[PDB]
Amino acid sequence: MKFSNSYYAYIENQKNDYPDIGLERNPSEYQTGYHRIPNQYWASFLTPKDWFNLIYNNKAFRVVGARCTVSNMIPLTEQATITTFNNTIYALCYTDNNYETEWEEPAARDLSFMWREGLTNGARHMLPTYKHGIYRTTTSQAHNVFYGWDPLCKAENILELRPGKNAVTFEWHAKEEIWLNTHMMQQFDPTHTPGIANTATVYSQEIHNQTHSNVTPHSHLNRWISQTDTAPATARHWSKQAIQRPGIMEQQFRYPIPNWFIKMIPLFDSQNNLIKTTAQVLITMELTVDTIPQSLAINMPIIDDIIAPNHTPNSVPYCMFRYQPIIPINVGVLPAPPTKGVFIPELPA
Amino acid sequence: MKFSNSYYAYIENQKNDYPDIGLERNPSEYQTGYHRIPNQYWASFLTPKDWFNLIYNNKAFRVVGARCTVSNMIPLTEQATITTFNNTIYALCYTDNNYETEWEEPAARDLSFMWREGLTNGARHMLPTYKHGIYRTTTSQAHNVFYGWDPLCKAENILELRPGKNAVTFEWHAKEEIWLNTHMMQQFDPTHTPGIANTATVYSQEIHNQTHSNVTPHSHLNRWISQTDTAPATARHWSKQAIQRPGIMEQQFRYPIPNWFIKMIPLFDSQNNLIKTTAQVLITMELTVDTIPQSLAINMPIIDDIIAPNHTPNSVPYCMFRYQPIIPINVGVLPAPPTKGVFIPELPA
Amino acid sequence: MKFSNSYYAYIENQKNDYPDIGLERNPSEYQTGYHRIPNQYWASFLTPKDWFNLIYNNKAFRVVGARCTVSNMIPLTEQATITTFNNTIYALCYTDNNYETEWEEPAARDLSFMWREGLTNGARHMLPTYKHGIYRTTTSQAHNVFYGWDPLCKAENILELRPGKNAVTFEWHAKEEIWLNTHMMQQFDPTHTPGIANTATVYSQEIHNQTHSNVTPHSHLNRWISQTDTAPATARHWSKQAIQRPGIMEQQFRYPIPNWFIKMIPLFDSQNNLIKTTAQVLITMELTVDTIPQSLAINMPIIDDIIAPNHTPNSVPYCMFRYQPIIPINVGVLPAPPTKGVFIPELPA
Amino acid sequence: MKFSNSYYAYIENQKNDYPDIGLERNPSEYQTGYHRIPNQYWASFLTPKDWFNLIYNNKAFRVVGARCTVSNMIPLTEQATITTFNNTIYALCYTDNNYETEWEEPAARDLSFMWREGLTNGARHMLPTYKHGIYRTTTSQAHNVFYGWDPLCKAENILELRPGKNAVTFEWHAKEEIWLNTHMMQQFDPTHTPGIANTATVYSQEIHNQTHSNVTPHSHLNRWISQTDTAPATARHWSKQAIQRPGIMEQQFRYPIPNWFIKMIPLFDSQNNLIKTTAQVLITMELTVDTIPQSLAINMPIIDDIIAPNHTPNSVPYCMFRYQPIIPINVGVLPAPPTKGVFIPELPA
Repeated sequence: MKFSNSYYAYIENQKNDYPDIGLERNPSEYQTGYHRIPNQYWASFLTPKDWFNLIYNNKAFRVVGARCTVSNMIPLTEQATITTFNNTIYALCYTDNNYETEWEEPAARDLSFMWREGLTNGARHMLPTYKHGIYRTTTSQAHNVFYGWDPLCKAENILELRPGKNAVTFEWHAKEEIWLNTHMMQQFDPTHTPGIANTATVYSQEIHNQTHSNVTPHSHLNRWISQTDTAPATARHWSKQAIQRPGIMEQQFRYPIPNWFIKMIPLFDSQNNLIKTTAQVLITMELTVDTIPQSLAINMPIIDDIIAPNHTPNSVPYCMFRYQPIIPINVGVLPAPPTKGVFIPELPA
Repeated sequence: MKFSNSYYAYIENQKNDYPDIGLERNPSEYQTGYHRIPNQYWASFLTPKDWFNLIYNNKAFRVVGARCTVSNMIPLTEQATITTFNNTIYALCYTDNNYETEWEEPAARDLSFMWREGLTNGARHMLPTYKHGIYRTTTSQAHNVFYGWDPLCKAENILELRPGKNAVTFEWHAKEEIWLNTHMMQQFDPTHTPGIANTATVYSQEIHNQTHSNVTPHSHLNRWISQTDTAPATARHWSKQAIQRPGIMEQQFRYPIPNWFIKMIPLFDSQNNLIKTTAQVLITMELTVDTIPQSLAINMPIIDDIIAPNHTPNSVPYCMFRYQPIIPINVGVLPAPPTKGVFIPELPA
Repeated sequence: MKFSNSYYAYIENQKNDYPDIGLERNPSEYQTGYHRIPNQYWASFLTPKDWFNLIYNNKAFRVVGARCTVSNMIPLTEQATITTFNNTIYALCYTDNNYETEWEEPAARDLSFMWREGLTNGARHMLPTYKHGIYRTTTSQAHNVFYGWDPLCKAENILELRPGKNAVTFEWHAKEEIWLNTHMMQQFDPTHTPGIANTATVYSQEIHNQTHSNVTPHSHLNRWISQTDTAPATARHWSKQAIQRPGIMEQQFRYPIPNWFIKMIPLFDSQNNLIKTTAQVLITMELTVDTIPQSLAINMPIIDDIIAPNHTPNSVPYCMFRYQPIIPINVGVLPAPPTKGVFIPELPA
Repeated sequence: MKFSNSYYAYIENQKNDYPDIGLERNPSEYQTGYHRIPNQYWASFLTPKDWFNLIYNNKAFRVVGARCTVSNMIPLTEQATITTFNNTIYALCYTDNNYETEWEEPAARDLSFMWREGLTNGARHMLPTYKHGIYRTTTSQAHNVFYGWDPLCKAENILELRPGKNAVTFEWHAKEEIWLNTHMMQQFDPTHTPGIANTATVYSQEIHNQTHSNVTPHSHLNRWISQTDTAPATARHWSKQAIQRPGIMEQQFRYPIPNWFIKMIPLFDSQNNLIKTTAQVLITMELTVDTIPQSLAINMPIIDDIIAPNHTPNSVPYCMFRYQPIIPINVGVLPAPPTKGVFIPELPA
């Protein structure tokens, strides 16, 4: 099936604070001023009804592609009194298919779909900016200042978004078929069981929450650390939960969704000061997911606990994304990221 | 190549003891009365000569498909005096390709091929019945009583076996190529060896026994537990051998052989009592295995220790299935399930 | 791209010291007298400029095939006075595509490309001979003496190299696409990071050296030991670094480069003594590697630390092969074998 | 099926020591200097794996043809210091299809297939020479000196083998279909039984050994002695085991494999002394055997006791060739030569 969700966001022309000239830092970090379209987690693509349509009555699903269309550019200027006029300026759209930029920082209650007018809970929905860091290896003596990432170095690949009835599209296609079960629990072999020998036990990834889980996990490195790092057993990373529990191999994408960058063109005046030009944009996040319909030999539908909208007075409401918790299917790969699961029945001593 | 083995077994019409109405149990288990055709292990498909033909003079093999034909239905009634007459009744044949039913419990000396007349060691060869369990996740509050598995809910997929010259076929096709070596031992890299550095050592899965080993291992969950469960190090399942040693990844099937269910139609009298109708059936278990012939540069054939028929006076005879123990081939995946292996030469301190 | 390197080496007709007739040894080892063409590591195929052309300006590469042509056979006899005459004799060329022979022992500064005249640092470049070992499993009682490897048992597959303008070619083709990044470092997920939560850290395989690293790693067994061996936790192999850190799964070849065997025909006189016939051969090692060009959005090229030629007075010079150490790409598989890596920034407590 | 085995042997140019001029002997014997290719027994054609492939899973077999290709002639001269040069000389190859030469003397552990390099257990594999004997009948007064066998008398049928890339082929085709069972034991008629009347007993040729048994027995004369010789009962030959037990009539070949003769050309110097020229030759012994596959109605394969490799410390290893010892088939001819058999059950008084 295919999900499409539109909302309004704001972008600016913050200048690229090019790599620091001062004292050298091994992870040399700087602000690029480029806004990053949120395209990593499920909540960045799906409303709760989209998630329910995805999980309900389907036994497996796989992500086929993602797409974002930025359109209806309405530029705004403030005389620091808010003029809605600009014609010549444009936005810079760049897709990092080189995967040389840092992954998106986790969003804290993005919830851009409950407030689609551009004012999320009484605050302007300004897109998050990207802060780039330059990491050289420890042994090398290269100066990081020379290796600053800049899409203008690949300006032949930069698309521009003019104001008005114009649209710039970001596109991603899955180059691998990663089918995920919609059920959070599977059976063990009676001969190869963690419970009572020659008896049936079930492991279940508990209900948890999938709004902030990556649509493309791509956590391959975590599994590789335990395979390639020859540090002694007293090393710090061996006790880290990320290294210990990397995530299912058949669940991570080799070519995940890249970072999508958009930015108003920065302009400077005679006093070497950036003149600020904000713009409203209609962001249409679209996700394509292939599904296999579910045909279980039962009378009931598996509908409860899939979504749980939580709201308390004066607190920001939110709805959790969850999988089917009722019946285990013993074929397919568990979909949820590494989280504390349970065993049914509980293991003995 | 292709293996076919026929034998006679018996089935009944035990009623489906639908989910318990009484006190709720998280693994709500009940008897479905459905007989399960043994189709999981090697001994369910292969006689010792079939196993020897499979392993001898082949360097690799892969399971292509499995098939079971149930025919020559001879129904019997007992006046609790054994009438061999029934014409209208029929059997219910259902294949669980949804993989929502528990895996087959291990067979204790099934040995249905040494006694093919229907009387295994002076006991009627009645097929094993399936006891279904309903596992919901711990957190959910769903009542398991409503989620009882029943093929009559998918009665459009139920095939029927009439008595007489009739046949119902169960079919399974491998959707993945899982090639397994016929040799139980391989070499290490001299640069990446567990023994003496820059020296040759060999790991060998010992002779063991493969009669009860799954033809399609499908033990994927065991490897996933160590990748997704974020329980603390003191958790019970971390010390379980099943979790610690899951089995070779390249050895497990993603779409293994499903459970095949057959059942006489249950009938009830005025006193609400099941009237018992037993039937003899000719079961023809068939397995297709692709093989690559072996062309080693040696003078001897690797024939010993492949099968070891054990018989002691007054004890039930049995023959063990084993792989080629003589020469290691350093390419391909070891075939045997996780079992205590040896190193040649033994590792130093 | 495609790399070709020619050099001169020497081969002899050392007789096959067939399996020992004396006291039995479980790893029964003997000298076969067959010379083994060095074809396992990068330095066996690539000069430093070839390695730099491979790594520089490429973001990924995969090994497509390897080839060795042995030609210009000039046989020599010594009257133990060095006659360069022989016409009827020939060499025996055999490829072990059965993978039943031990892997090549690590070469100690092979460096056959700096001295291509046949005299490496004032020593004749005689090809290394193969010592074959017969490993049976511990439990079996088979005599290893009967299972000696000998290509004359497959003499229908032996190619012969006549002296003069003649050539015998060894060929290997990769049957799997194993793409490797040219960068030694990748980013972590902020949500699934070993460092500060919701913050960016990088794992980096340090610079190390890749001259002696396998062009086809094929270290699958090491990862399988932790999946199939059910020995108790106090077993010797559980603390071995090879078992603990097997290497990246997506990095090992299922069908690596086999051993290539060449040997002068052995001849014996009336006193049952081998008459020694040495021959000079022109060895042309050729490797085909597919590459994807690198198009990073940076101004600098990543050129330093890729190769570091080390020379000290009166010590044999050597050049190290290394990957790109400057910029991490978060897609693809790390290329280097298991070696002590670093984290940027360093992990906290 | 078809068996091919290659190995290296040595031949010389020993002069034909033409019939003795001295005192006359009725069996006038002399050395012809012609090397005889071993082509009479099973071990001259089959490795143990070839024998196992022949006997296992086959109920009958017949010898179709035999072939020997002598090639890769490398001549050697010793200055009684071992020169590998000769171009003009050649070998003389002659096939005795007249069957006028003595049959091959039994080989004492020929075992040329375990050591195929030309040095069998630290001794040069020189081919056995043929010593011809001239037998006239007792009554006749012909001088045997005039009837010396010499292929130069039929030099139009002599093939020559030049050194280098040249090959001379010996060929034999069976002109009769002699099918032999692979089972060493058969049933008797209850009406015509040596045991209890109207009861079942089995005669079994015991396991014994078939490495030195003729591939073509051709022992017709032994059976004819008891049919044509009218000597009195006190004659010496009536108590000989060869006459008493000739061998199965349906087992002997009327046109067996003839003697194959090869010889370096003899050359003489001014002092009437033979100048010795030894040559290495690649002997490729090939045997074609038709087989009928075995389809017994049993579960086990008949694999044990077929071959028994015997090795003791410091003693030359050897493997015995044997037939199927488990199940008697009551049709076909027993394959083994006359040897002490057993009866099951044992005969009463």
